[PDB]
Amino acid sequence: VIRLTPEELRGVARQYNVESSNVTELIARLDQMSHTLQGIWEGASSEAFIQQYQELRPSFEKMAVLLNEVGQQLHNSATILEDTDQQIASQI
Amino acid sequence: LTPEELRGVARQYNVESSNVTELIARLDQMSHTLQGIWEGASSEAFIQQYQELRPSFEKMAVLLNEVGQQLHNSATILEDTDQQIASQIR
Repeated sequence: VIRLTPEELRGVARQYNVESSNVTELIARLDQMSHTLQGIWEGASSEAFIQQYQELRPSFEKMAVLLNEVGQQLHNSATILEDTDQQIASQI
Repeated sequence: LTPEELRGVARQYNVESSNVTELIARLDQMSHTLQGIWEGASSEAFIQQYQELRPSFEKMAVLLNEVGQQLHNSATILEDTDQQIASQIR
């Protein structure tokens, strides 16, 4: 089992915030790709993609919120852990 | 609109498709790591949200790949149809 450290937690917090950014960047790119697709195909092939895409998009925004909330709580926990460790270390 | 245009758009869709798969794989590992860091109801609620959203990500990667394949398909059809037409007229 791992004896956890504040740097481990901050490392993982940064991954969560990075992946949140990757999600919204991806959605932005797919939003524009949808417009491109609308111009290069006829209406029905385009309408087939858009309806499914727009059904899934809100779950990507939910993922981005989740990953940032996790990132934030991991940073909070890392500060708590550093403090806990320092309290113990100082005591004498 | 040219087969070249279509192929360029096709690969954008294929790139994003694999970006989504690759993201899911990173988040899967991260979720595992997170289970080792925390316990208690707040962490359980976070993990249950990730599990609830994950299926949407798998579906998106499938959707994007299909579009990419179809754009590739279109490009070829147009290229070959145009070549055949050029031939006819000559």
